[PDB]
Amino acid sequence: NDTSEVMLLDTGWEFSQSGTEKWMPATVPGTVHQDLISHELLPNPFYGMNEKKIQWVENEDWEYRTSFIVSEEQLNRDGIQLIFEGLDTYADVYLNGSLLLKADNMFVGYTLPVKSVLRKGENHLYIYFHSPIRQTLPQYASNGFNYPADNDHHEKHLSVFSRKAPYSYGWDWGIRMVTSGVWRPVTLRFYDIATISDYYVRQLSLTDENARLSNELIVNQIVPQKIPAEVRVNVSLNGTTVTEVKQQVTLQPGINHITLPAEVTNPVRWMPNGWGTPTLYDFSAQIACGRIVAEQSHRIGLRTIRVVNEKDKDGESFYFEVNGIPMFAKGANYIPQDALLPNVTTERYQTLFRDMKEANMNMVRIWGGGTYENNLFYDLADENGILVWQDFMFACTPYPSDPTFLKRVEAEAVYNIRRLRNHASLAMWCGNNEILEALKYWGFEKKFTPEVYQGLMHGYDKLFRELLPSTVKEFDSDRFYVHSSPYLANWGRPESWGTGDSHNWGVWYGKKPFESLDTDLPRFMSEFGFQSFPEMKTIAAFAAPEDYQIESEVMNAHQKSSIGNSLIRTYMERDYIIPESFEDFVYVGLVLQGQGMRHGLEAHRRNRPYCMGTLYAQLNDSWPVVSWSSIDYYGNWKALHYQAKRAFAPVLINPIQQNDSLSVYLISDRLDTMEQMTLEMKVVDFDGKTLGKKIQVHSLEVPANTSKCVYRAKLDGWLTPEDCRRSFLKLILKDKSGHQVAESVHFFRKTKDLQLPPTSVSYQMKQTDGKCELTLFSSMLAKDIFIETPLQGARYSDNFFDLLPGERKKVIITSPRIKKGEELPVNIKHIRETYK
Ligand SMILES: OC[C@H]1CN[C@H](O)[C@@H](O)[C@@H]1O
Ligand SMILES: [Br-]
Ligand SMILES: [Br-]
Ligand SMILES: [Br-]
Ligand SMILES: [Br-]
Ligand SMILES: [Br-]
Ligand SMILES: [Br-]
Ligand SMILES: [Br-]
Ligand SMILES: [Cl-]
Ligand SMILES: [Cl-]
Ligand SMILES: [Cl-]
Repeated sequence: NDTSEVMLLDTGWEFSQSGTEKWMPATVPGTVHQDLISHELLPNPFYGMNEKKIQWVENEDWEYRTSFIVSEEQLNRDGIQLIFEGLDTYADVYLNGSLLLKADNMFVGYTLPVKSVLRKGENHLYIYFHSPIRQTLPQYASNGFNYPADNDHHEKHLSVFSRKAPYSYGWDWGIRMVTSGVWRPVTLRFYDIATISDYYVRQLSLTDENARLSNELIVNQIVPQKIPAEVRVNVSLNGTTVTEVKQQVTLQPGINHITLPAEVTNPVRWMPNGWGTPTLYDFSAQIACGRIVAEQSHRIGLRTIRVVNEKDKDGESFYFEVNGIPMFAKGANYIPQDALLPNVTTERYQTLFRDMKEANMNMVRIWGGGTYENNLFYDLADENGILVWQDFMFACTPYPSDPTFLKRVEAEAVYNIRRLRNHASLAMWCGNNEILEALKYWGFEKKFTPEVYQGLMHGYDKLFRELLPSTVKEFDSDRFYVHSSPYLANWGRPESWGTGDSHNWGVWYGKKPFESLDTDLPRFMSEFGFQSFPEMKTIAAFAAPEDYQIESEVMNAHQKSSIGNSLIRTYMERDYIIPESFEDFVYVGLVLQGQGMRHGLEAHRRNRPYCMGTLYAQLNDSWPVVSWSSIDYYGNWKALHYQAKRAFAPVLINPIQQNDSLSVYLISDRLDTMEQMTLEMKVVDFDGKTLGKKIQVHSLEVPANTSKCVYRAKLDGWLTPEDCRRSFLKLILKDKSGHQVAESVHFFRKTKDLQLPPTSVSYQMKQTDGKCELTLFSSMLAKDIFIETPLQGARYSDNFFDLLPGERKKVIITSPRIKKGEELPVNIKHIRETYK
């Protein structure tokens, strides 16, 4: 780094309910809710009916205080800067009798010059958080109408007035915890001469032969004199200098703009997950005043990302081109990982990225009702090769567009754009989630006067068609912006499906069968989804045995969608026998969500290039709840996660059966063509015996980045209705020499129509520290087996798979909490067991 010193204001904090004069220890970064919980002043907010029991917190004001020492020597540094990375939300900040700041935007980092107010010895920092509810009640009263924000779970929809995480007020998968606090870190920096307020590595061009960069620095000089300095940029890879440039300047008091070109010959490109290595250069800029007074570095990925959104014969395309190659996007919508943001640990972020990488994903949407994520989130996306689609934090309701609200939004857009624009992973900006769809199709025209509706339509344009796009054009001029997701397509209107991106909620809200995903195709799927109850160990975190019915108060409850638990039963009944026990119903509901959802994922990939991506709703959960998530709050992979992994495999054999006939497609996202390939298939009954003979299709090629049909056959004359109920299709793809590159299994009937034999999955266990190895055997098919353990967060090599007749299967379960001796409890479930 440089000669500055940083003091972390992360200890010795206390908090108070205002007007009580009672102080208790606090943890910062943190939240009022966690501080109370930690003194047993709230029940577990996630347990039972306890949501209503914690609401009172949002009606109180909350105070925070800390003290720190400053030395005579520190006070003699040229400048001293206090930085709040995050204040939630209406925060009056006092230091040593000075009001430093009236903060009003959760999404903004505040940098404050404090030398002239600090004192040798003890220094006293106090922060007063006004209730976001009481702060905005007068605002609402003056408004004359209630914004149609159905996700804001209160009679008055105050959320829209505050630049605060929309989901904190509730959501259709979320608990209401309208929290407050110092949500990101506080630092004091003691420094000489200047600081680097911004360092932007702007890529000018990239070819195989050369990368041209422009290093753009904003330097804030704090002393009264003009100061000769040399600006230096070092570009290194893996600890070795690649290129180095320097510039003489004389820094003036105040802001200085410094621009140094640099080039990297024969650059090593950053590639997305599945296409190579996510190579990151180290770019370091230093200010040297004959000592390095200031330094700032960024990890930089050298790549092009173009979003192609052009009129074509099919409507309007919507796809991503990476390093000149169209890349079919495979991923999911990401939501905040906790009701209480500072509770989400480094480990939890690293684990989530591991989950995305291991599921073969190359894209995550940071959906617009959460937060602009922390720097760590983006750093991990950079180093895992995952593209980031970044919504601005507007979701599902129109918002105000008065001048002072828009000045607030402008502050947050400039802050986060400059914060995020150096990440290799950042791929596009999206003005909002679902707001134009909402304005057009959600029945507002009957909920408000014409003049108010006109006001809302004009407000939409001010923010999402003017302010936000101009801010991106200014500060991130080479990145794509689109005003809303979905921008035109609506799920109820087939005429619009060829136009940009879709949120197909035909499945779920429109009750369409999963098979509808085969015919109802988008140019890009930015949302589609299906709910499930999480597994029992998670339920046991939030419900009691008495509450084990699909619509008791508690489940209902932990159901926040406008049609809920009943829909899960409705869909289940189409394809499965509904089990009589709750635990069995939970198991099949996981299998259900997995099988139906992967059917869509497959349909989207199969239909490339018409469709160029699929991002399911949703990756993750913020609390224990029944949701569209593929990984529950405790990090347990649902069926859907293993199925998404399978559906996103770089090479996939996709058998698709419709109108009593089978097609097999070979789908590849590899960058190289596969030549001289052999598809081989056979029908095997549930006892292990082959029906007929092996079918072989030789001489197959799988070109890079294509989906292609290689086999078709009518069922009639091949299999009888009886066989379709009592066998499966095994499929394998192999190269010239017989090496297997891909396999699949196909069933010819719905699971409820299968004549599944009673059967026992036996296993042998070899348990050590951290590790559990199981070998599973069944003489007969066991359908969609779930290997269930009580260890929260335990990870599995595979799970939610069919255990084929006779064919042994190795599964490894890992967890730091696995001890040698202490045999891991294991419960193996499968479909036939769920009914008599
Ligand atoms: O109700 C399910 C989803 C519909 N689309 C929204 O963007 C998302 O936040 C919702 O959870
Ligand atoms: Br200062
Ligand atoms: Br400053
Ligand atoms: Br200047
Ligand atoms: Br990829
Ligand atoms: Br952070
Ligand atoms: Br626009
Ligand atoms: Br069929
Ligand atoms: Cl960065
Ligand atoms: Cl009105
Ligand atoms: Cl099928």
